[PDB]
Amino acid sequence: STEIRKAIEDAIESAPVVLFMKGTPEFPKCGFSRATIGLLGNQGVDPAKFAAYNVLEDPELREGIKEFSEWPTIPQLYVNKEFIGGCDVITSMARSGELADLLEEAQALVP
Repeated sequence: STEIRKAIEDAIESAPVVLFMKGTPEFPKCGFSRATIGLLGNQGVDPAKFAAYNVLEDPELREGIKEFSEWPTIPQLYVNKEFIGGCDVITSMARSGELADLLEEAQALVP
């Protein structure tokens, strides 16, 4: 819908690093959403350059981001408006070091 597409665009432009997740950073849903929040914390992502949105109680946004990203699972990471991936990709990139490089180059890490 017009509203959902606008919502998604607004969400992804709201910060250099954006996470669609189950729960919130304060109350993250156990499982892959909480793990991914912790992973981003360990990476040193600057909270001032980060935004997260809870799809867990927002069925329209949940379905919307899955269609938009062409990816069916949550959480999903966007950096500078680009889809980076769901959890497997995020975690793999963290392990290999591509995530750190990406976040550094996006100037999204704490000083």
